[PDB]
Amino acid sequence: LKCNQLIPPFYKTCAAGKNLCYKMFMVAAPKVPVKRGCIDVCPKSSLLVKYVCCNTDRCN
Repeated sequence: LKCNQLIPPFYKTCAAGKNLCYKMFMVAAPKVPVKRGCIDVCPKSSLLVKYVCCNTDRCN
């Protein structure tokens, strides 16, 4: 799996174990992403942090 990330080259091949891509948002600023990359499990969202995860190359 390959996921998009904020730092160049803007994408990265996930190590074994990480089969999900994710994007993290901070409330009162959804338009702007805070973190993007590979992950093992989709973190639970809260009132202050939101997570969106997908499982195909560069889907995040």
